[PDB]
Amino acid sequence: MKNWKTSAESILTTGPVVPVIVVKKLEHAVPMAKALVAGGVRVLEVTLRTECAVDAIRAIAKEVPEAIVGAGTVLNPQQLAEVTEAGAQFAISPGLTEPLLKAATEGTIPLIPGISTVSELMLGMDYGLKEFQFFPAEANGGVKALQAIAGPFSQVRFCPKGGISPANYRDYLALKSVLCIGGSWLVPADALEAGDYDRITKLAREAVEGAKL
Amino acid sequence: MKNWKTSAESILTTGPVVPVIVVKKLEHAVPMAKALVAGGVRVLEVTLRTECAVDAIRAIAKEVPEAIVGAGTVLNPQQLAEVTEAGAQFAISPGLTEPLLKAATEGTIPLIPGISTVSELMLGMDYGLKEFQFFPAEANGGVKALQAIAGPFSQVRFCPKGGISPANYRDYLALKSVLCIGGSWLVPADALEAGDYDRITKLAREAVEGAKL
Amino acid sequence: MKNWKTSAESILTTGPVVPVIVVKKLEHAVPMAKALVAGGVRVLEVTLRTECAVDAIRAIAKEVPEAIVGAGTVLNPQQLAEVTEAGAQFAISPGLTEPLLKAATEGTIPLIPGISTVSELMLGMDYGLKEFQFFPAEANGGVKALQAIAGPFSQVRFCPKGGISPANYRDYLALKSVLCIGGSWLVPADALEAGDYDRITKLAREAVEGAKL
Repeated sequence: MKNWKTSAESILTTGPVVPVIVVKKLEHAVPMAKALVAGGVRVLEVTLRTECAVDAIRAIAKEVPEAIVGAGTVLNPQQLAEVTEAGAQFAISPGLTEPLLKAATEGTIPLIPGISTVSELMLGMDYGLKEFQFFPAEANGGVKALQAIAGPFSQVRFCPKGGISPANYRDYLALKSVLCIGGSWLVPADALEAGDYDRITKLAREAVEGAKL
Repeated sequence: MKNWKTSAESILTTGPVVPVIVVKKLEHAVPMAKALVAGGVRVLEVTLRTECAVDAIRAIAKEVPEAIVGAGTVLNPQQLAEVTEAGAQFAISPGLTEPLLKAATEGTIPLIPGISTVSELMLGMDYGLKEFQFFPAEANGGVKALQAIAGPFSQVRFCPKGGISPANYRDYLALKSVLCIGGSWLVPADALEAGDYDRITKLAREAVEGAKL
Repeated sequence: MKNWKTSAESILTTGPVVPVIVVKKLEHAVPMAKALVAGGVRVLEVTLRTECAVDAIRAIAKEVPEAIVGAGTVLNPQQLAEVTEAGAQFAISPGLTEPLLKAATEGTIPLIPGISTVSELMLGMDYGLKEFQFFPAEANGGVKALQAIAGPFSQVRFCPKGGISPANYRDYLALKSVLCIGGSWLVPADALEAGDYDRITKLAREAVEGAKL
């Protein structure tokens, strides 16, 4: 997009795993982001599912500048403008809509919207997008489904998310159309609340390592 | 909606089961609605799949005022206006479209549209809807798929329909996002053909009973 | 459509099988189209997946009067206008979008767009379409899924495509809503190189024959 400083592609090629974080206790946002970076993971998706989500993005955005923090669960222009003002570097949505796609493309940060069908993908392509999230990965039919959908579009790249785990993520990563995946196991809600940051750094390290081949 | 007397939520919380009725002979509409009410089921979805569907709705509307009669298979604004004039108290559609979503929200009765993807759900939410039908439930990937889709939306409630039976409906009912399900087995075409209204009342009773827990 | 000379229905009732052709070398377009016609197959879908796809359509369109050549993989109005100018008699898309449906319906050739959900089908019906492609057939849940989706729409007809083979195509053809299927096995990428057009004609013959009942 003529309006995006950083491309959606760069966001997804930074690493094989994008942690989908849920922050309960704002106080744990920064130490958490640092634990992940120490583990090799710098692209963080902070989902708008808690009251402090936006503040978490703003905090991380300024105290851990080495991290590329973004917003998750962006459902409409209002939230897009909100996380953009808070310092998010990218936004991810479980699905797409014209209003959201129109705000995104006129906005200043890349949006990587999720799709389940070829039509939704084509709608997204109508606005010039090439990077999408495949959601809910598993529910949509996993790897075989994605291969069927991706088939006709060589230039399109995806970030599968939904029911993906250490047990299956290499299966998605092995696809040509897949740049990375969305994993929510790098930050257990328990370890977060418990301030157990070493657990988090270990998970990230292993995630990254287990991605090779 | 500022234009809806009764909410879509009330329609779905009335009972765990919503029978999806197909009427081929107008003469059986009233005696059928009464059989279901006698069995504990008062929310009836009369699908626009037969020539007498609308007349069936109008008849039930006055012959059985204890029943909340609605229309099913509403595909466009024309049919919405039609069943609304005939006395339908609610409308259900296998899918959604902006023309239909706009029409419904300006209209006077609640529309509970079906969705299969997050994008379709988000389009529906753009018009303020919170109650949707999950169709075709099974074909879309059943309970696991619905859980994936529902996940990001705590305030949204569904009414799964499509391939649901006595054998699996408690699985859907057990979900927090599910208020009720669409069942088409309460009115066996035959039973009706053989005017076994007692068969119908028995099925309804059992359906309701088998829903507890 | 008031603007379409030939209907989308005629395109699909011409034969039980519509070959989805991939042409890499323009020199094989005409001899190939003739091989298929000799085998009984006259409706050809030349997919826009190679540089010479459009030239192949133009060549066949003028060289082989006994066939009905169309374009496949049409993703937007630009390509629709392009294949229309090249002589395509119909266009097929893996999905649908309002820009494409609007351009198509204002255009002069029938578009048979693919769908996976009821909503996408309803969007297509909003523009007056009745013939659709079911894609990706298998990935969407095959015959059971299609039956679920087709159910509420008696007037709608489909052309399943995606994972369909000589092993399952009669299963789809057996459905009342199905007029024909998209098969990509009538033209082996190999048969083209060695220039074994007889192999192609044999496959077409067998395809047609194996469709009876």
